[PDB]
Amino acid sequence: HHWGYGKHNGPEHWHKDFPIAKGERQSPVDIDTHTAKYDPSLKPLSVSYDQATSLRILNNGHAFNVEFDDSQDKAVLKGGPLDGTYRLIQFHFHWGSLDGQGSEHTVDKKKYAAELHLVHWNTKYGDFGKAVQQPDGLAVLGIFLKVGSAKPGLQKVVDVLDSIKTKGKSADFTNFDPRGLLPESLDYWTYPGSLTTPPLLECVTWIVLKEPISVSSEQVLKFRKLNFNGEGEPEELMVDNWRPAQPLKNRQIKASFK
Ligand SMILES: C[C@H](CCC(=O)O)[C@H]1CC[C@H]2[C@@H]3[C@H](O)C[C@@H]4C[C@H](O)CC[C@]4(C)[C@H]3C[C@H](O)[C@]12C
Ligand SMILES: [Zn+2]
Repeated sequence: HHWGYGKHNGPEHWHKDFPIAKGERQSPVDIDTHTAKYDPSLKPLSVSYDQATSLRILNNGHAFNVEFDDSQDKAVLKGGPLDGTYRLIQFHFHWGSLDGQGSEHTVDKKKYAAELHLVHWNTKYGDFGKAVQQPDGLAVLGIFLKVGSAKPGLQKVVDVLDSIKTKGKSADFTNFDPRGLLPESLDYWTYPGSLTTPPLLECVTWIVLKEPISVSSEQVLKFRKLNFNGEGEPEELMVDNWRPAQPLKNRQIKASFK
């Protein structure tokens, strides 16, 4: 509960408060592209974000979260491996102190500079709190970031970060369109897993896009100016807020594409 990403409270320590950390379907994992099985029965993903209603952006001490109004079916994910309708509740990123690390999932052991998680919950469970207690409660759409050209749809996020530098700060963040964070292709890998921070609950259908988005060095540098700490405290830069790959155990990663 004082968990974090430091030497003394980072991922190797989490199991002491959250024993599920050593569970059978933990995330992230390495995606071995040459052992993932193409599944021609997997449907295309349906990302319906046209009516998304963003509300606020919050530094929670672990990442920054863009929150959405999820009291109606406004922005939803369907199709792919999913049965039913999953409502977008928030997105956040994980990133590194250096461009060669920061992603949680890896691809043939390659780490990307960051990873975007769009978090959705299965509406058949009524609310998010109930959903997280179900093995099929959440669908997280994971998108890799590499450093290159700027991502124009990211800039509105980058520019508000100065206003939420420290833990517990929030800012109004309305009318943000998450479609601007998607790559061209929706080809994906999918497997059953978990939340990647405590409480580490095993309630996630992971959908990880094959195609990374590119962001500029200036954009990711701005992520790295955030703070894990609260206002006025000694500065601890919010960097390397990622959990490393966990054992795949008895799971197969499926690919939507050959
Ligand atoms: C811990 C997990 C993020 C794991 C990850 O880094 O991918 C996140 C994703 C969605 C989060 C939840 C949702 O955003 C809704 C709630 C937001 C509140 O600010 C905290 C509780 C709240 C219930 C969150 C708890 C926790 O931070 C959740 C469950
Ligand atoms: Zn995450």
